[PDB]
Amino acid sequence: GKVKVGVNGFGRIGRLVTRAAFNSGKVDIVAINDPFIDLNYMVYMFQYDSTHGKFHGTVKAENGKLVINGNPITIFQERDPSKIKWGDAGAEYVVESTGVFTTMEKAGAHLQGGAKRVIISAPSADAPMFVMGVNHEKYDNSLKIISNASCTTNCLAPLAKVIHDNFGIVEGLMTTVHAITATQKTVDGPSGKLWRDGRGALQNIIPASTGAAKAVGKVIPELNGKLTGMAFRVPTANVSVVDLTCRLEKPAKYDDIKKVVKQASEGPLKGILGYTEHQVVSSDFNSDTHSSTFDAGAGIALNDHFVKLISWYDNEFGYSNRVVDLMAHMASKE
Amino acid sequence: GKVKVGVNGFGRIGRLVTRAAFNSGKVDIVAINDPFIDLNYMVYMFQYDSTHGKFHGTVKAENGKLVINGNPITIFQERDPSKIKWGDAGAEYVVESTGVFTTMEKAGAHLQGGAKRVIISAPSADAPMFVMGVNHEKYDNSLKIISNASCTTNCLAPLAKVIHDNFGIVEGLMTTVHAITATQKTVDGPSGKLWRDGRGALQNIIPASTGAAKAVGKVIPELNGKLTGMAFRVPTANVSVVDLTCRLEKPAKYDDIKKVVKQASEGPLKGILGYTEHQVVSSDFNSDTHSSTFDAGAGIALNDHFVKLISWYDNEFGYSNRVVDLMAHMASKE
Amino acid sequence: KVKVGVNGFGRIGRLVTRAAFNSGKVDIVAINDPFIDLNYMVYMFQYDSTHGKFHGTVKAENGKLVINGNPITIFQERDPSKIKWGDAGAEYVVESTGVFTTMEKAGAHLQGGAKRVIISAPSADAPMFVMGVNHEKYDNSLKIISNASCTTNCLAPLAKVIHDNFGIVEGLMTTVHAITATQKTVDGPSGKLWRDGRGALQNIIPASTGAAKAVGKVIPELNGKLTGMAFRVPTANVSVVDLTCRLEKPAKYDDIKKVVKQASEGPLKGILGYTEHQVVSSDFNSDTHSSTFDAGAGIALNDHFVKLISWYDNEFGYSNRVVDLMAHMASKE
Amino acid sequence: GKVKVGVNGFGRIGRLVTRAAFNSGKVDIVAINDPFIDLNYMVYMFQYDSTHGKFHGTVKAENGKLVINGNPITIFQERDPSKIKWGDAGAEYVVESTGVFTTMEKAGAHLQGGAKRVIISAPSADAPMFVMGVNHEKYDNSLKIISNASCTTNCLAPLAKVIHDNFGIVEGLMTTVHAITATQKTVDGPSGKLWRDGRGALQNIIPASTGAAKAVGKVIPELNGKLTGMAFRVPTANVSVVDLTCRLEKPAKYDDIKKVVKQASEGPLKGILGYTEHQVVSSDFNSDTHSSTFDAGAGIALNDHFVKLISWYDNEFGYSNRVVDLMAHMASKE
Repeated sequence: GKVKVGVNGFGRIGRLVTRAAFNSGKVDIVAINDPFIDLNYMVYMFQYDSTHGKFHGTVKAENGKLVINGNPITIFQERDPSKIKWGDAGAEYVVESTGVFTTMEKAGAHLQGGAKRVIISAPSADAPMFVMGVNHEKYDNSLKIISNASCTTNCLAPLAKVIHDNFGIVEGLMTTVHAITATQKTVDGPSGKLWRDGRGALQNIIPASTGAAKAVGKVIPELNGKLTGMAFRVPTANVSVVDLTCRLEKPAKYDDIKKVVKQASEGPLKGILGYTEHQVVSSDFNSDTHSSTFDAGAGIALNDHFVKLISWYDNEFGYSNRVVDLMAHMASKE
Repeated sequence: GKVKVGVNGFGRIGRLVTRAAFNSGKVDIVAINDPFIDLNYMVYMFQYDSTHGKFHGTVKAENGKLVINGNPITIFQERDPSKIKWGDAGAEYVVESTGVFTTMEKAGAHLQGGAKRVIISAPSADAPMFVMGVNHEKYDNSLKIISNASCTTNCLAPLAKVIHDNFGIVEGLMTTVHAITATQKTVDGPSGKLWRDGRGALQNIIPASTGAAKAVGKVIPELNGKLTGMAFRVPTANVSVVDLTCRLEKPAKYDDIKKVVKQASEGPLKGILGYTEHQVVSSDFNSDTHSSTFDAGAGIALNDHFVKLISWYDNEFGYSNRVVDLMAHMASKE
Repeated sequence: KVKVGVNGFGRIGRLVTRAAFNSGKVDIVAINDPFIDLNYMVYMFQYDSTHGKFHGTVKAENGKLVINGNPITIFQERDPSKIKWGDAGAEYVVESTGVFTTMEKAGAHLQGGAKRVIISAPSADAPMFVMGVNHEKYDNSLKIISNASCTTNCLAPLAKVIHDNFGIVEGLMTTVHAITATQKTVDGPSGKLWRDGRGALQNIIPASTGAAKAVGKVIPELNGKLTGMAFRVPTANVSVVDLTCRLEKPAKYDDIKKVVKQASEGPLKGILGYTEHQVVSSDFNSDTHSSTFDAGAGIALNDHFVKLISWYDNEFGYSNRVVDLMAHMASKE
Repeated sequence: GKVKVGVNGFGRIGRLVTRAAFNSGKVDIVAINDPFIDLNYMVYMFQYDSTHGKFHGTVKAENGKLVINGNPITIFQERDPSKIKWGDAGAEYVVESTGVFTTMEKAGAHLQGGAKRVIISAPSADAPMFVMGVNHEKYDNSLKIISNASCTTNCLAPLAKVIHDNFGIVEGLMTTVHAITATQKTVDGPSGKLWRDGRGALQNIIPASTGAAKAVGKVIPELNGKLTGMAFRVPTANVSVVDLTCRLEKPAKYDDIKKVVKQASEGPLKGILGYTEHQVVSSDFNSDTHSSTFDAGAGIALNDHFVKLISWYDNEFGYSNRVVDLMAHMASKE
């Protein structure tokens, strides 16, 4: 009944998509490929997690397989994705989570080994991009290689959809205050392509470029060219926040914005877009599976046409659960 | 001789204004009041600083006085500011740095003990407010009680002045990503008036309200009612950044904004407004005495009339040096 | 079963309340805190940066704090002798403010109708207990007792097993401790303990602690044989003890592992844990053990001189031991 | 200040040895090899430092050379250390700072390119190991490949020397509470050989093995087999502390220990072993060039034969200055 899934890469996204699949029970993980992490080490990395705690259940290495809650998973150690025998392991969909095979040409290598569909758990320069709750109904059975966009695009797009649908976004500029990530360094070190990103992550607020706001214009075509932004990386291990400053076409009193976001969080976007009026801080969203949670108290309006809206996101758990939800949606359309 | 100064409070601002006074030599500190920090403890707190390093000169306790670089300072321990005998110590100007006597009525208590003028090192609901380089020439000898605004207003106002003078700010919304402060808590604790501020400072990104952007409209009267904003407190010990999203009246290409800001930093705002095109991060501004440093590479434009401008500020050292600069300017007008 | 009142809604008071609402060992019926009003108590109990959102419901209703539908009377008294514990029905009181730790000061709660007081901190003169080590020495004549500190509850179960099997001739302890509420975010005033005022995020801070000396009161045979100190480091929770000790009988490191594992699997089950996994501090977040021996982290110089490592969630282990001590006291009435 | 030096690796040790060489003027850096960091990036990494601040001087790229304070430095980009043309660049001594060529066989590759002597800025399994102030007089001109031990061994050995010389160490066990390092990860990531070291550095206290205490037994042969220990990595960017628990041969009152350590710090170990009775914390040692600073107030004695001694070390700046001091000592004996 559940679609069988293969995961390429056991980095942060790969492990948390695997954890979301077992926690939610929406899909069945049957294979994992990682050429640099051996089976005994995969048991340790999956079982203990500094951010989300110990896995609830059992994890062990048995007969060359990773056995999670009694379910044996085939382990591959291939550097070339076209050589992974996904079909022999029974993996129908493959989550491409390494971050280095994000074009349709590179991600398509998984079809050579027998996968039926590939979900890139990152932005893609050319694959169709989806955000659950915003454009997932535009998915169709002819699309064999798709992208789930980024964690930041999944936070901004549901909020931008509600605001644009009700008031019309003339233009917007976004800032994301983002938790540290695996690409950063503990102390000042080499990052040849992005010099600021090499600076010590524990000591600094680091400005960074991000295509997340521009990507919202691809998922919501009416907002193409109307949004852009940037990021600041700060020394917190997890949970990030979006700050969208936008100009509205129709007048919107701040209480009217709260009303429409609250009603959207209770209907078609339930579990995707959250809403709170509580005095929350980032740790209150630790392991929260929403893509975006509107913080009513934190935002501020200058006038009825110019406002700053705040939305929280667990950049690890929200996104990993959306990858699983996208695959469950795809399976329902077969 | 140089103006003789009394400092009320030996907290973070009081100690760093004392440090800036002795390092710049622009004024002479002759008295310090603090009811909770005794003399031997003041020596220790002034000598060692986790953020700015050990004091460059000498500091010791001798015959009941705090002696800095051979200069003896009378120490008072009064809870009620109207009882501090400033005149008996020779203090002419008093820096009111406790944060709890910020109205002209409360700060005016220092005139009862013999002070001639009082400088509130914080925003005031009613005192005239100044930002060096923006409106300090509006100071006159009839003003006995004034405010130096906040560190954040001193960062935003010089940048907003240059942008408004050249292109005209129709409206703007600001976010400041701010380093932790003394009012925050190490672990979740009580903060009855501001619940989010009680949450653990090391673990969280904390939204906070700030009147800094609205205060720029008092310092630059043409911007009254055209700016507002909010803050996020993040776990860094020092150095903060302003993110101003504004709508411009005249078209401004991003290279034209860079040209205008660079010219201001090299001329009338030299030492107040800095400019950089380097790949900087927050630690690069540790102990930097500018009020604001425009980060050309970090900002982003959506179009010629809607842009996001970034400016760094050492929230401790920039502001403490501006308090001394303001007092030196006031003394020159006597 | 026993009805309890909590004095103070700081970190220990809230987490003792949270632990009490994880089982039915005790029932919280009253809370006193003159500085935190009812609506703020709802917020502070509901959201916790370290241990996550409370799993149940929490709301203010008719002037009472209602947790999982169970109402609690709220008092706002600065003087402990004035709290009306008896009128609320509180038989035992957890004295968690940290400022009424002598038997004279903690005894003020008996004036309001409480039968027994449990000081959730070390006391200069009250009998001190550590569950699993000397709780069987508790007697119905003791109306005011102390549950020692989180650090003493980590060291004492391990020191008991080591001393029982090999004999501790002498020991020196270091605890690498997570930040606490008494610390400061940036360099600020701490008149009595100057190093503790220095910015907690920026520094490793040495600190004095009577925890190792207190083990000698809990285990009388170790009186005068242990002392130590602490380093506060910038982590929000979870701490570790490092006990360097000289043993009377020779003990190979595998023999130490065997006796600690045996104690964890039987008589000290749920109090002293044992692991051979490649653990780090976050692996003990919200772990309710008092002490978890880290077999891989320790090191022996020889059969008589070793360094033993044990982890403790300084918030959750201790708060659960306060509740366990009260359940034990109730079984003895 | 006359031996010409080549530096292999421009990681944190390589950059800080280069900074110490120009700050002290004791040696002349003439060449640097790093195959992954190009010239323009070396300028940036050397100029800005999150921990120690901006370089005091000038640094530019000119005609393919890195020019520091007007001194041109030849830049090599060789992966194979036997192919670096040290002799052609005039480099007489080579600092091997990559951490991957620490045996005499591997470090000996620099002799193929014309270097006369090699100093491994890390522990070596077989090279002679030195600690300035403890055994540097045992260096002789027949030793072409030597090691300067580790930052932790340089902290413990000067203190252990004074304690052993005066009271005799029967046995000792050390714990070092260590700042984070470049080998750690920002979030839980792969560290196949040392699993605990892959866990998120910002979130955890991490136990780690270290041969530093055992290495003191090689630098002070009388202590061979009498010391061992372990480490805890904690989330601070720099500055570490040693905690030595030792049993003494002769009785020693804690005041006698303070007296002999203070005397050593004022005489033969001046600049190597420091001494303080102040209420210090780790940030008070930021950029401190001592190898070890005894903290009199932090330690504790159980009795006259069993004590815990505490000593601070700036793990970056102390050690980098000792590498330069060792090379200036070797140059003086040529």
